[PDB]
Amino acid sequence: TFTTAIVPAAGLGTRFLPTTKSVPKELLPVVDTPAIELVADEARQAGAERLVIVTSPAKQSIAAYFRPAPELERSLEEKGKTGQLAKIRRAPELLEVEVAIQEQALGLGHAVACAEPNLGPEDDVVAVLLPDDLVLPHGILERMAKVRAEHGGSVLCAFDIPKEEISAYGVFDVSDTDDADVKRVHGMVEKPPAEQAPSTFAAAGRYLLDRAIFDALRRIEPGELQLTDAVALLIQEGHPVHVVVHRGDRHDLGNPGGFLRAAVDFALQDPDYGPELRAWLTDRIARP
Amino acid sequence: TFTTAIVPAAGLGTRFLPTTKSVPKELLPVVDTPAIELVADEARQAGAERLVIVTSPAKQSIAAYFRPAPELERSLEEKGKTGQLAKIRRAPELLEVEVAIQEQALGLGHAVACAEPNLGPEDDVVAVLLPDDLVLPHGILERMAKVRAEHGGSVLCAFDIPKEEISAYGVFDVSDTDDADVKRVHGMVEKPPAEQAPSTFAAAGRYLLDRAIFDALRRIEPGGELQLTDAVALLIQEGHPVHVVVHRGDRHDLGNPGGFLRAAVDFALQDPDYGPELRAWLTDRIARP
Ligand SMILES: [K+]
Ligand SMILES: [K+]
Repeated sequence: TFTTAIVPAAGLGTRFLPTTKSVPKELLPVVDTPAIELVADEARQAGAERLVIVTSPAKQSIAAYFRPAPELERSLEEKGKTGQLAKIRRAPELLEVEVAIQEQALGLGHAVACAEPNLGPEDDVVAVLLPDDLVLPHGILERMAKVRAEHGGSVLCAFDIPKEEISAYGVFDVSDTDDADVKRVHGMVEKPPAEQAPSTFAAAGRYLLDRAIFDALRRIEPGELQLTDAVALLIQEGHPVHVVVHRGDRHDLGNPGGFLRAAVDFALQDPDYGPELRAWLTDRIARP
Repeated sequence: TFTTAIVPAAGLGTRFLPTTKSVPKELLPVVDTPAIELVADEARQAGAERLVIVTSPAKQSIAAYFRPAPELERSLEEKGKTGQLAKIRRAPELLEVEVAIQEQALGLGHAVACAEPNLGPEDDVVAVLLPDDLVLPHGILERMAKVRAEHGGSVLCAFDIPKEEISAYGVFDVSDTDDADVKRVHGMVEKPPAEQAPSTFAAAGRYLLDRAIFDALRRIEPGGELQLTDAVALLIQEGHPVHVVVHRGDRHDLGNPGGFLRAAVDFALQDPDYGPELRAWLTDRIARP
């Protein structure tokens, strides 16, 4: 399977201004843990050995997150904070992390293209994880790998969303396969009204891209490089593209509202917070 | 009244690990805005002209937050994001900001004492705001300034907490004044059990300290930790007036992820961009594990 996962992390996160003026969006805590760690863990569990984070020069603190912190570790160990200590050791031990620095945030297609110098002869396919999407539980990339193994080519991800709730998404035009959760991708429609939606399958931020994507990204017309256009070009030129339908849960960290739903969902499942938080929420929602 | 506010911000925020390995606790967003902004804004609205942030070398980034971002401002203006532009211009425009470097987090008293080099002749009194306490609405420091005007000396802040729920706090030993929300401070008891708590007045993280505190912090015995309560006790013993104002409004505690989330939810429910959707989601969510 794939060994390299790419995380595009170039965008400011304008919905979290003013905080994202100074703090990388991908380091914001979900309860106590940054999304960059959550997606790094997902990638590792799907068998990534390497993570290529694409970011801006201002967001290099992301890199330092994945390096050991000797003094802090020694301090926690001396206080007997074994739980906090394990929690800080987790991210640095997940995988080999590299940062591809992109001077200007010019969109997702450009961010993926800037990862190409970090790839090697073994990278026939790369995983891509968008860090604003949490796809739960872990394992969507493993299902996508099964599809790559059977059909070759590239693999996308979809959420199954009713046509009347889908108009914020890219929506796949598809044909059936022998697996109910796997479709062949014919195209994508951006933000269709319900009556024009070609399917209930909404583009989700997980990919297994064949190396052919980099050539496709070089040959698309800018106007910012759209990854969808590069995928559309591959489909034109006969490259197989399938999509796996995620059936489980998801969170959207793209704006504070979605971010808070994720943090609350996770905090309610944690005994350090859950019971007291549940009691507080019960009363709080009964008043303005 | 006071012109300099001091914000102690030297501690890691060990309860927010692993995030605070890389992100200063005081930059974490409440919905979209960091605590450091919320306390700078409070301080400005109480008439501060200057902010002295006490932090470690590794957390100097807090300072950059208070510098303009011309390129970002331009890009927001060109997209017609006038709301977002206003939101990023706010913190740099609030007041003059300085940082005092405290290589080691030796505590609150140490932090306050490391701010003294940033004071000038006109700083007879300083405000101190702990960024983990949000005291709502704005205005507690103005109430404390009234007390300083009447009695001189130094002024603390308390929440009114039942004795069955107060044992996590420092608790004041007090006497009455002619104002029901103003007490004379005799002393403080650290984390009393309910039956030993001398009052229901729990120490909150707002202060108006007379300059005398620095000398007191120089004369008290170190742990090299410098306990601020020991410096205030020394002043009390030496006849320096110390009163406390009882906050009657709301509060949030950003000291741990649980109280942080309560703050963020409380604020998001009042924000039309998020409130209605969030409230409907919460309604369903709390009805299941
Ligand atoms: K962790
Ligand atoms: K999406």
